[PDB]
Parts: sequence; structure tokens; C-alpha cells
Amino acid sequence: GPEMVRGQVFDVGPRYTNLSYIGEGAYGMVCSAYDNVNKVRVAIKKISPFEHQTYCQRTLREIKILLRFRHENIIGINDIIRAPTIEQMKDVYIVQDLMETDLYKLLKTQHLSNDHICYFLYQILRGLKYIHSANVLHRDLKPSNLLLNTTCDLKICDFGLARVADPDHDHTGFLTEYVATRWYRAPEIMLNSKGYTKSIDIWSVGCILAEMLSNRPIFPGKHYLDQLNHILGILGSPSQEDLNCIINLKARNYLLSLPHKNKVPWNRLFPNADSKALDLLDKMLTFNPHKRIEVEQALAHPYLEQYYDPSDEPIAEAPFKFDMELDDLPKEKLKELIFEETARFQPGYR
Ligand SMILES: Cc1ccc(-n2nnc3c(=O)n(CC(=O)NCc4ccc5c(c4)OCO5)cnc32)cc1C
Ligand SMILES: Nc1ncnc2c1c(I)cn2[C@@H]1O[C@H](CO)[C@@H](O)[C@H]1O
Repeated sequence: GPEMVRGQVFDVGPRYTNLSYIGEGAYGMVCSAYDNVNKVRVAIKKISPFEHQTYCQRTLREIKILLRFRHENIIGINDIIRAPTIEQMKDVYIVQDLMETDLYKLLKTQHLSNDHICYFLYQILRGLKYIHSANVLHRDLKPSNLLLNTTCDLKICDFGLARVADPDHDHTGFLTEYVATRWYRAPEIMLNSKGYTKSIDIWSVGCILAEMLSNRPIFPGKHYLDQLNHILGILGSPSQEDLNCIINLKARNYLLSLPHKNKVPWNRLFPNADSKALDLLDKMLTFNPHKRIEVEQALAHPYLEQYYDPSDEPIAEAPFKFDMELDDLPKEKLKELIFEETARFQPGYR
């Protein structure tokens, strides 16, 4: 019959066998398996998105982007398995390089040395440099989306919320819904931004750097608005100039309605941290997204000086483009596009 794991068919045989559970998450079990062709254990994520129209959006953009990207610090797609017809296609299996852990799990069981933190940050920013050079935003960076192995190699994964950048259409209203993980959301997400600019990913990296420095999320909000209160709990109330930058008056008055908060100095929060790391952290976690440091400026910061090397930091061929976007297309048209996009892996084909 068809192999299966924890009362669930993982119909990846005969090529992939000897399965073993890793974990779940984005409506999909993840297993390792032995690839009987390439003779190596691989990771396989099972995805069932065709009931819900958003899950289809997230699946298609992920596949499309990850098939186009080629970068040491970004997880690739090695194979995609699905039924040969389509009405049979109820599941999609995406085969990827097997990594050993992720930063989230690592931080649960280890305090990182400064040397380790510096190197992990470099790799995160090296990967991000590539993504942003394609004008793509990851939009959900966090420790559990950073895969690792014992040799300290790092790969960014989970491009389900990724989009082509779009600063022209970034403006949105106060309190707009959002899907990305609360603790890593830039302040402007709660104020006037849909997260369509590169500064949104830099904020998230700053959050991760703070977490590596202390093994504690720096901004653990419990609810939507509470998240913004935590951020101001460290940054302090916004400056006059920064208040004005905010366009719509609703968000502007909400900020005015908050009690004044004193800025907690970085080296008071992290007394044992490298002062160069704190200087870069300060520039990544800046309230005003226009003043926030850019990925190449972060790579060129004194903290990363032993690694920064543009000749060893690939960039993209040219800006990525979605021929048409996916936020209106019905989930049946999306399934079709997922079908064609995955056909290149169907045994046979020319
Ligand atoms: C409790 C506990 C604590 C710590 C550790 N580990 N594990 N590995 C290491 C390790 O490498 N360094 C030194 C270091 O800074 N290396 C950077 C580097 C590694 C590869 C590169 C590289 C740089 O440039 C290219 O390739 C220090 N401490 C470590 C393990 C456990 C279990
Ligand atoms: N390619 C991989 N190698 C190793 N583990 C992986 C992956 C992938 I894709 C996902 N996971 C595991 O699923 C969760 C994502 O953080 C975690 O449980 C994470 O360990």
C-alpha cells in the first residue's frame, strides 16, 4: 500500500521511502525520507490547500518564487509530487534539502556566543539581500523560518506570504488585518502599512537579532494593539517628526492617545552584548520605516565586517514579476495554475 506516518498517508513512494516524522505547521506534516534516486535523506512537506482560497495563494506564490530562486541561504525545491490528473490532486508534496533544526528550536536549548550570533545574522542578511534584489519581500521572517544544521549553515524557508515589493500601494488604514506573526511585525503594520516595502523584513531581522542576544522575544505582544505598546515600550513614544510622517489621522490620534513612554537604552536592555551589534540593532529597529537601515547598509555595518564581501553575495538575475496576481483569482483557477506549475516534475514530460 501507500506509506504513511502518524495515521496519515504520505504518498511519496516508491522514490521516497523510510519516512520519519518531523513536525507540522502550515496545514502540512513535514517528514524526512530517503530519496532512493539521489541516495540521500530529504525533507518532504505535505500540503493540502485546495479547500481554502488563501492556502492556494500561499502555495502558488511559494512554489513560483522558490523555483525561481537559487541561493545558498534560501531553501530550494528539489521535487514536487502530485497526482497525474488534477481532480485526483488533493495533496502536494514539496521535496527540499533536509536541515537539522531551526533557530527557534536552537534558542530553546542554547545561549549563542557572539561569534555565532554575528555569523547567523550575516547569513540571514545575505539571503535577504538576494531576495530583496529580486524586489521580493519575505514578510514572515522569524526564528522558526530559519533552518540550520550543525555546520551552522542557515537557510530561509516558508515563502507563503512573500510578495513582490510595492511601495506605491503600501498605504492602508488604521487596524488593517494581518496574517504574519505578531511578535515580528513592524510598528507601521498596526498603523498604516500593508507590509509591501523592504523595511518590513528589516524590522523582523532586528527582532531576531534581539532574540539571539537574549533568548527572549523582544516584543511579545498578546493582541494586535498590545504589540504596538510593547514596541513603544522599548523605543519610547515616537518623535515629533516621526509622528507627522504618518498620513491618516486615525492612526496619528491613536498614537497621541497613548501615555508617554521612556526609551529604554539598548545597552541597558542588553548589557553584555557587543556594542557594534547594538548599534546595528538600533538602526534595524527604528520606528520610522523610511529611516530604517537597508539590507546592504546592514551588511556593510561594522558589526559584520569580518564577513561582508559583495563578491561572495549573489544577487538576482533581475526583478521578479508575477504575470498576474492571485488575491482575486478563485481557488479553482489557482489549483489549475498550481497544476501547470508542478507539471515539470511529473515523470515523463519534455
Ligand atoms: C552548548 C554549546 C555551545 C556552543 C556550541 N558550538 N557549536 N559550534 C560552535 C562554533 O563553531 N564556535 C566558533 C565560531 O564562532 N564558529 C563560527 C563559524 C563556523 C563555521 C564557519 C565560519 C564561522 O565561517 C565559515 O564556516 C563556537 N561554539 C560552537 C555547541 C554547544 C552544544
Ligand atoms: N527542510 C527542513 N529540514 C528540517 N526541518 C524542516 C524543514 C522544513 I521545509 C520544515 N522543517 C521543520 O518544520 C518546522 C518549520 O520550522 C520545524 O519543525 C522544522 O524543523
